[PDB]
Amino acid sequence: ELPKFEKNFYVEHPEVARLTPYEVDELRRKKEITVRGGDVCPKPVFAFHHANFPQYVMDVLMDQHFTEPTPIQCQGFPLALSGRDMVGIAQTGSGKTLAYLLPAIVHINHQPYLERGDGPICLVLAPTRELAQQVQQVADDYGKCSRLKSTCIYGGAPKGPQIRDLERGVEICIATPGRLIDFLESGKTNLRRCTYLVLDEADRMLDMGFEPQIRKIVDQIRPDRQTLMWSATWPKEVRQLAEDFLRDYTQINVGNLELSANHNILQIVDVCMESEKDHKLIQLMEEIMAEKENKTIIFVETKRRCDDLTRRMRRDGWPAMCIHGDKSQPERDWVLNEFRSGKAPILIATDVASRGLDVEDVKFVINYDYPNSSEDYVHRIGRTARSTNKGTAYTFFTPGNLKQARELIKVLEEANQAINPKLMQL
RNA sequence: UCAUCCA
Ligand SMILES: Nc1ncnc2c1ncn2[C@@H]1O[C@H](COP(=O)(O)OP(=O)(O)O)[C@@H](O)[C@H]1O
Ligand code: BEF
Ligand SMILES: [Mg+2]
Repeated sequence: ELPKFEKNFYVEHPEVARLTPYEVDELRRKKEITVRGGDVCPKPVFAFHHANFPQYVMDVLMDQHFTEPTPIQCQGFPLALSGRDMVGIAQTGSGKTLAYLLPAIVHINHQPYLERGDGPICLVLAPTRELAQQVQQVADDYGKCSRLKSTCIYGGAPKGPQIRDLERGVEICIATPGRLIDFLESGKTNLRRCTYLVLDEADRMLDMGFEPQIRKIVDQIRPDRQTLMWSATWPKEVRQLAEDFLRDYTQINVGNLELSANHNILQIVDVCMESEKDHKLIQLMEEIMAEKENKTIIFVETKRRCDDLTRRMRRDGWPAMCIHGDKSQPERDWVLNEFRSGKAPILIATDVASRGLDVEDVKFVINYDYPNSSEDYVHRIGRTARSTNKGTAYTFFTPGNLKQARELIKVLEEANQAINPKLMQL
């Protein structure tokens, strides 16, 4: 007794249709694409015009001076445009956002118009407020010359304007889970029209803190929806759990199937004692801040250490500001915007800034504290070397971090990085 | 630990 709908909007372009099985295999080999699943996977595309996006989307793309789709776009576009459930795993900074947003636009464009009272057609869930806001900004860039309406549903901002967006009608909603659950409970929106569901940073969204919130939301979406999950990491602990939210899905990987970092990052690991970190940070910042572009993110383990380090650095004269979950949302957005503009070129952060954020010209990531997992390491260092850029990561590793040493060495080896002998000694 | 509704 539910309304019928379509989700397959894909026809192979003739240039893709006429690829031989050998040419398709060589395309996947050269782009390091692996596909797994029960149904035959569509061939990868290799040019944007193979996707038959609307002309206004092509104009924004051709603006960006992208010369070709990234590997995850090459395989993700035709899978998503074909209406398939999918998990897309690809390196940080490799274009996963447009891999799900552009097929969302195509999906929306083929659905019946929104009538007053209708909820969103596309829902994208993200683990942090700033990431949700960033994704909405990308969506609006590509739907600017269309009649597509978006909103960002997230905590720490006034409800009024969000409620008015939902009441007027939005085709795409980007949300963090808490505020969305709030609005769903009180009937400020509903998911009766949601047929395209994206979990960005999906392995984070399926962790112990988020999974009950995600389950509460996704339980309200029709099971014949299309579900698309994306991340740079896919640890064993979330894999069978993810299948609770997927039907007849295909998994795409780019690069190594094990945990791996973006190979455009120069990864440096300094094995030292906890007491040596502050002196070594000052030495490092003295070298970094004498360079032309010096935009740097410094990651620490706790909100308290974030505050303490920022206070100490600002007193020593460094133009540093911090972002963490105990700051007000206006202060969080203000600090991130000053970092984006370069007015505050040093950002000190908890893991609130470890995933998804795409900031122009970050040249250095410093792990002042090694993170809680090697997956977090891969996301943190991926704040640099995004798109066709390189960058550097510098990590302080203490004997207290020993239990993480083996997994860190494997990541370094997979990325062809030089291994500090003091690290291998551990 | 860190995120994630405080109206
Ligand atoms: N085909 C492409 N070629 C080059 N750069 C791209 C392409 N697609 C997207 N980008 C850029 O790459 C950067 C990282 O994209 P993002 O979607 O944030 O990465 P991910 O989600 O994979 O970590 C963004 O600035 C985006 O504009
Ligand atoms: F993996 Be991208 F950094 F969101
Ligand atoms: Mg992303």
